[PDB]
Amino acid sequence: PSPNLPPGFDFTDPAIYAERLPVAEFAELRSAAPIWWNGQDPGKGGGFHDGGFWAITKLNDVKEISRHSDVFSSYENGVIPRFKNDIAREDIEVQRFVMLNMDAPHHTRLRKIISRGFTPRAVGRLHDELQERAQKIAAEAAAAGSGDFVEQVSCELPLQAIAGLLGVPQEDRGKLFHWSNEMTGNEDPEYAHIDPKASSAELIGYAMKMAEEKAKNPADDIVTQLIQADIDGEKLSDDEFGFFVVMLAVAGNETTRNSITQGMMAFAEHPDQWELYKKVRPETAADEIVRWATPVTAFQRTALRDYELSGVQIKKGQRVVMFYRSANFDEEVFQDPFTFNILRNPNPHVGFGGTGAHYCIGANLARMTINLIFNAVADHMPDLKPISAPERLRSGWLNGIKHWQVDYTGR
Ligand code: HEM
Ligand SMILES: COc1ccc(-c2ccncc2)cc1
Ligand SMILES: [Cl-]
Ligand SMILES: [Cl-]
Ligand SMILES: [Cl-]
Ligand SMILES: [Cl-]
Ligand SMILES: [Cl-]
Repeated sequence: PSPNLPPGFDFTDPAIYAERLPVAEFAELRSAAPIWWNGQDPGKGGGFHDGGFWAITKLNDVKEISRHSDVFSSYENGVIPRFKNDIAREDIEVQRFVMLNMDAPHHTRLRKIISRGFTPRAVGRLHDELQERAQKIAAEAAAAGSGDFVEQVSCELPLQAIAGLLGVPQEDRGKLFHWSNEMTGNEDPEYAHIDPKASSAELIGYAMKMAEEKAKNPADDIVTQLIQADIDGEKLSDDEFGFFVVMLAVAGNETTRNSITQGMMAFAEHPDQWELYKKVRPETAADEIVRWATPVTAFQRTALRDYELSGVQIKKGQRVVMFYRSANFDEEVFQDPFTFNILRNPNPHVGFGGTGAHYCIGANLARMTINLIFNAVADHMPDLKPISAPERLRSGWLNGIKHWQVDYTGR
């Protein structure tokens, strides 16, 4: 039988996510139609005009699609499954200039080069400065007494991690943070005036100036490694560095922010886990927070050929949308998925995507950011208590929290 969903329900409808996560609806698909055609009416496809997509709700199917990038393309339609309904096709395709929306072999070459920026050593070199910054963030928020946890706790450390990785001098971090904040959320009325196109252009201009400067004066950052030729002359051109910086400014910011906000929401809802976190400070917490938060609800692929997936014939040209928010609560993979368990180990969540060519290169930087900020929160505001309900972001594919009023002193 067909799944018990309202007629015309669209799992990428931003109007849903402005209010809630459609948890019951995803669970109904997993039970009754784990691969399900999500029809979309004319003009209501969020920028795609193909009649709908296949909703992918099971973790094993998300992994299969993610591993078979030879069939399931990121380039063909990009990986973001929802824009404003009137977005020009050319503005979707301009996103093919970042690694996330490339197929092999172009993706292979870029990822090999960019690897230089995300070596364990390079990320580990940011540990002590990010730890110092996390403690300062939490101390300053606790001193304010109460306020918006998103803005006073969750927001700054992911941005400082971007700045430290790129070696952005302190006097430039204000403008870098502004550009990065202008990239996300434009379907929400609170951000109706942001201009991601103009921000991206300014960022490219800034980043190409930086590439030209750092080739003269190599510095203790990843930039020197990215633009230095190897034995075979491989390196980012200045404009490719520009597109990488756009990608980093975009990717490195609000998904980690939202994991922090939603991790602390989870702790407010599960006091025994908060008590246990404060005592043991287990770094397994970061992965359970990312599973619980699933900051990217969904990314899509496009089939380059007919492909049979778990008994369903996907046709060439059709989109498949990987609902990480569903897969991360898959009863066949997780023991008690709706239990928040900061000791869950192993934790094979797909919050950073399915394993494969496009697996999040920032995963360990994200986990570090999360572990450092929650240690600082436990140190400086162990007794925080929510004051009022979170305000969610209107987005068809990002799970965002715009605002959350909290009493840091708990009294
Ligand atoms: C909790 C935070 C984060 C989440 C939930 C997350 C989520 C994801 C997901 C789901 C993908 C899969 C892309 C796909 O398969 O289509 C991805 C890829 C990517 N992430 Fe993240 N990410 C996070 C943090 C970061 C950070 C901090 C950075 C960099 C500073 C970053 C940079 C990237 C890049 C560049 C890719 C593309 C990799 C490629 O295409 O080869 N991400 N991320
Ligand atoms: C607003 O647009 C985007 C927002 C976030 C991402 C992202 C990709 C990979 N990892 C983390 C975040 C990409 C685009
Ligand atoms: Cl769509
Ligand atoms: Cl094309
Ligand atoms: Cl848009
Ligand atoms: Cl097949
Ligand atoms: Cl488990």
